[PDB]
Amino acid sequence: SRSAEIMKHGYPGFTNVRTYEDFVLSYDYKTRTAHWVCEHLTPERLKHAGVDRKLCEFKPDITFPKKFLSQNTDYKCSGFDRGHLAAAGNHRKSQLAVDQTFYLSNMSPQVGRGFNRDKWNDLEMHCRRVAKKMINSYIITGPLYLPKLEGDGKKYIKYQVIGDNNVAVPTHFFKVALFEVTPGKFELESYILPNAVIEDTVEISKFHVPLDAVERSAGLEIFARLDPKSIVKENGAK
Amino acid sequence: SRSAEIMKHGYPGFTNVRTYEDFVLSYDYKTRTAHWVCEHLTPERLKHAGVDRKLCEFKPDITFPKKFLSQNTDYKCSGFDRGHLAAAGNHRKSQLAVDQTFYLSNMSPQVGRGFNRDKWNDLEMHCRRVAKKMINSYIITGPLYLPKLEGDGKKYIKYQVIGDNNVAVPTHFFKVALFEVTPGKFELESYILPNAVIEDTVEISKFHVPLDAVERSAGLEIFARLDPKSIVKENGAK
Ligand SMILES: [Mg+2]
Ligand SMILES: [Mg+2]
Repeated sequence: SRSAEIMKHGYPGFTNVRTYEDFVLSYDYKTRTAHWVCEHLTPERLKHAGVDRKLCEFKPDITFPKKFLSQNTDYKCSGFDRGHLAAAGNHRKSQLAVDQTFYLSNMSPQVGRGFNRDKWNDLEMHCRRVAKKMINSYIITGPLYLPKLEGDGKKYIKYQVIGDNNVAVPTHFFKVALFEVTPGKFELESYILPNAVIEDTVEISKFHVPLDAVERSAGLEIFARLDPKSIVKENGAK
Repeated sequence: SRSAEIMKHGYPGFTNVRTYEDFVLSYDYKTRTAHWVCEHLTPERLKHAGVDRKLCEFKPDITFPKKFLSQNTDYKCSGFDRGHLAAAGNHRKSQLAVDQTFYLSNMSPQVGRGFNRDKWNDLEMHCRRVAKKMINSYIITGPLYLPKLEGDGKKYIKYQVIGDNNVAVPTHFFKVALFEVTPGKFELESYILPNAVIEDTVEISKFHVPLDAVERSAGLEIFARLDPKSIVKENGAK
């Protein structure tokens, strides 16, 4: 199966899991967005087939209960884009595959100018470009709701919710990418970027974090089924 | 089976489910506390055997990964009690049953004077008192993180996290209680109380909500597998 081929190195969690044609998603009934999504790219899979992104329509995934759905109206005039976790550009092999990347379960409220349309997209483009020199590539993407130290010396998680459905606006997003460079051996790259305007001059390497930090902040077990010795490079090191 | 006996009317969720001796719990790797607990009561099960709560100890359940565990040190000098979601006093039929209610998975950071020790406990006693005039009784309890409309006209969820493990301090707690009064006929009671000091003169009935508000706030499906026609009483009405 295509799902087992994607989820080969572990499910980060097993909450409300949905297997689409070309990616896997875990949906959070509370935040009205994803816990995480997982993708598998090969250089062959990054080659386009009469497939058209202009045909795609933002809509909910109605396999989830009605009361836990985000709707296009939650995102209208909110100040945020509907930002795709599993990117459209990664799924080019059928119309339905890419159509599904426009399901609102794969959307999180994202700052547009300076993030989604810019620095975040850069990180997506980086992964595809790197996926081209590798045998297999696996990417986990998802929202974070990170605590901050405030004035009174205590820590608070604060995040906006938008719309009547109260879809959560993540403070940050993570992205873990696992690239198979030679059979059995992998490069690992972990990122946490703020859901905020980032100046086009900042390089993505600056948002490098350990994989341990993503796991703790996200409440997720990432690439749990991969032997750590098979990793020959974490964030550009070793 | 006992878990099947407890979960007769439905799982609110399936996230990190741990079935203990006498209750069922869903743990949240992110908040370091529970999504929900489920309890079942009969008049028989509210009778004591030689079992003593003084024997119990606050510890984590190490069946959960270490990075997702809350520790006693997180609650120490935090301003909060270890508030049991599944109450010790609902579990009087064995020593192991009660011992388990002192797992940190069953604990949430709660205000002590005016809540845990005071208004929440009354609600706990209320459920027990009713459980005695009823054939069967089912209780779902869990924490909530509720958004607030602020001055800028935007909504935010904001909550404190305590300890080095960053355990969430919930904004509110819910409790839904399903009492079987005659065979296949039910009285439904739903509550939401704020994790705050509540004056002892407020009656618990003042915290009634529709079941829908609990489902929407918590992102859970409570008693979903129950015929609404089986319910003959909602929050004191009909
Ligand atoms: Mg995007
Ligand atoms: Mg208590």
